Amino acid sequence: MKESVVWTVNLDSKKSRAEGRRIPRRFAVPNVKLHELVEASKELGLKFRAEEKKYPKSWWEEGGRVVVEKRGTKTKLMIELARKIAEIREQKREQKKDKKKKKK
Repeated sequence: MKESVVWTVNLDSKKSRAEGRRIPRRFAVPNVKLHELVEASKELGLKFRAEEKKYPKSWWEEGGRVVVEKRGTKTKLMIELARKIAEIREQKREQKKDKKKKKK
């Protein structure tokens, strides 16, 4: 029973503070990917949420937005969001197209 707003650029180091970033680079993942934001919540099945506006509709990289449970927390929530999200990006680094499906 807690709600906190999270952004795609908020946990992105590639974007500047004006661009929409407000998280410490020490725990910020560049190129906010749905896989890191959504896959982290999938681990608990309930904690984060991501919804894109109908305006852009379809699938586009124009930017998205996510909402996570917590409420009362600020960057600390973002630090924790990066804690789970950083794993997913970190998981992508461990595996690559060569070792993703068929080995060569």
